[PDB]
Amino acid sequence: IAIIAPGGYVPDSDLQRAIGVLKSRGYEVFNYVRHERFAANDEERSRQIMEAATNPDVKIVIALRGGYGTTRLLHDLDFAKLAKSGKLFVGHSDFTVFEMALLKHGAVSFSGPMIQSDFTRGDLSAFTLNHFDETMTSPETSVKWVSKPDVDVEGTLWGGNLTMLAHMAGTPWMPDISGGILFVEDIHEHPYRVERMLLQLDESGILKKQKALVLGHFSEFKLSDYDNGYDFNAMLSWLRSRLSIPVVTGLPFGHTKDKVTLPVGGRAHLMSKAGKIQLDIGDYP
Amino acid sequence: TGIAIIAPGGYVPDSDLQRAIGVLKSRGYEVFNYVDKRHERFAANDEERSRQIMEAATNPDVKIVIALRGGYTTRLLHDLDFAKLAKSGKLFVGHSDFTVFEMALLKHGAVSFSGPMIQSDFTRGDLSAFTLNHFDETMTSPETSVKWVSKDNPDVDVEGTLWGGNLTMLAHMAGTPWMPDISGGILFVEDIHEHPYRVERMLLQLDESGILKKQKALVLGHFSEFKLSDYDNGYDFNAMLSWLRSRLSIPVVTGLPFGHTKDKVTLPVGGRAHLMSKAGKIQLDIGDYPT
Repeated sequence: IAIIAPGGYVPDSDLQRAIGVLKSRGYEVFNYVRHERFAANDEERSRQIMEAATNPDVKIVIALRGGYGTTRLLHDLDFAKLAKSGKLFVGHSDFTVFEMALLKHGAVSFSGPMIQSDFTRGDLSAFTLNHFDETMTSPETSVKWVSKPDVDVEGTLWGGNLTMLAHMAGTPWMPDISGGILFVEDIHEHPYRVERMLLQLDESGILKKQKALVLGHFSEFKLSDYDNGYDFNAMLSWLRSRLSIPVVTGLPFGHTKDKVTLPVGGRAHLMSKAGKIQLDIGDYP
Repeated sequence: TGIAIIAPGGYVPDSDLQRAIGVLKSRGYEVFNYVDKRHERFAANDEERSRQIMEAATNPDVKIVIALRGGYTTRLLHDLDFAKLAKSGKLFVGHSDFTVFEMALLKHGAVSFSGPMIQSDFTRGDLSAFTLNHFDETMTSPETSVKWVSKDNPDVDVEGTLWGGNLTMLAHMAGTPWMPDISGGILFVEDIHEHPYRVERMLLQLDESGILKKQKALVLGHFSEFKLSDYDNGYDFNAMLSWLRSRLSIPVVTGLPFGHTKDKVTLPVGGRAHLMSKAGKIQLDIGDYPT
């Protein structure tokens, strides 16, 4: 387990506290962790990820914080060597951009937890931590939840933070996934800002090529009387009419306490029967 | 001349609109109010808002078309006929979310104007003479020159097609067929409620997509109402601007008096701009746009 910092300033004592959480659950910890909001400069934050991908005693590379700064670390990095590194990169939020360029180079990543929140907090979630070690040590996963259409598609699983996905639009770092399953999560946004970013990927022609769209934990909004009925249900009804692909909700992944580790790059199996959803992902390192 | 009021995004209370029409009357213009139907957050449904744009562009007594609000246009890009709008000969003005409408017009070869709207430029009681006089001048004069004072800017002397608008709406256009393919132009951006890291992020999308590499110069408008903290550790607009100029290959010029501010200028999107910076003294002449 390697703890790199793509671009996040974290309190000094909380990281040392999260180290004990990693060691008390059986994991060899190797930390590679300042400049303004970032844990280092662009070249140093680029080098720490490169050196972490070369240490033989390293299997899992977990990001430190997912604020902003990983897009700066795209040209100074060699994602071709990162694909051959055989490492297990996990993370979310800003770190989603790094996992797209990996999938752009045919490398499977994991969209799961990070050290900033899922390991430094005193309100540890057994759901999040157990699903993490399960995805790391099991050849298959199964994501079942309770949902409030009939789908049964199979394709390449990919996705991540919605703001980062809208940020990847038009850039060479966006994976050209043909007929896959796309999941999205975000926080502190608005249903109209969520609909706006989803229309960017639809106008760009990405949503038309996919075979299913999954909605994750879109957390913590703020509505007013000016909305006049516009909410998450108003968008979802309008989005299911605009999009030609099915839209399934209830994915337990986002900026929440409870989250699952989603392999970005594996072969998924989305199923909607009668309110019981099930997502089986296979073939991932 | 004649003007038409359209609501491409949100709605405005009827009390404020009637006061805004009186201002356009006092300044000597014939108002044609197409705003009525009201649908949730928007002033009308997507099909009704689309029909109101096609109808105002066909009225022979209308010459200028102004947008009501700019708080979310994208929902009806396919309902509109921008080939019909480019031939309509109307002078569309607006900003904020209306930048989406102006990029598709420029994609078809139509010159629009990034300027004021009914929202907070004609409904406010603290009316701005700078905004209203610059707006009336661009509509009635073939040339507009903008001069401002901004320090630490490079000495440039470029000339190209002026285009751009809201930074969030432009980064939203990345990857979409509605993004204009301006080669060697002068791009300007502005935004509000955005931390400088959100500004650098959307600017990186325009750089990674290859848009900034083709332009001749990048002009920064007003980026107001920030919220920095101690966790920035010295990060602000200056630290972002210095990192942007080190990353970008084109010169970045700041100080453009345009944005969601009381005082703003009317910038003809699609015109022929002449950018000149003389170590603090910056001048922007604009031409080749319909009057």
